Amino acid sequence: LHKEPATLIKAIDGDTVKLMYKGQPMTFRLLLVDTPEFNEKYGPEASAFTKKMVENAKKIEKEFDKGQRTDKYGRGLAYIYADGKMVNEALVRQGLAKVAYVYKGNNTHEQLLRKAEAQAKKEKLNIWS
Ligand SMILES: Cc1cn([C@H]2C[C@H](OP(=O)(O)O)[C@@H](COP(=O)(O)O)O2)c(=O)[nH]c1=O
Ligand SMILES: [Ca+2]
Repeated sequence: LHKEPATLIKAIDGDTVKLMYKGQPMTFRLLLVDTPEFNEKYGPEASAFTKKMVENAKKIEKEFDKGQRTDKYGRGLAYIYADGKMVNEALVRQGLAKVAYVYKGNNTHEQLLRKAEAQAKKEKLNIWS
């Protein structure tokens, strides 16, 4: 896979952000993760983490996987990087998302994210507390 430029319109919640992609405003859903909804436990924290991570970055990039690039709701599906650091991975490592929605052919970073999740579990962080 490779990174390509992304243009942030605004953060939405733990695992969605609004990008301008080819001049279209689109919701993008982070691959391989699930954060709580905003009004569930750790939901405000996951939202705040993703929001600061993407807003405070000099640069965000996106990386499509090999399969579907949009879901059945018309959301973009990508890994998102902020100054080179994967948001999807950082959420799982901090126990603010579970690894989830793992579909064959869009699962390149599965093992990387499972490694982070196991460490968040070992440390009993957030969701795993
Ligand atoms: C992350 C992801 C979610 N989805 C779908 C699965 C769920 O559909 P169903 O709604 O039919 O249960 C939904 C979860 O999104 P959210 O976790 O954003 O609510 O989005 C995909 O189709 N592909 C994906 O890669
Ligand atoms: Ca979610």
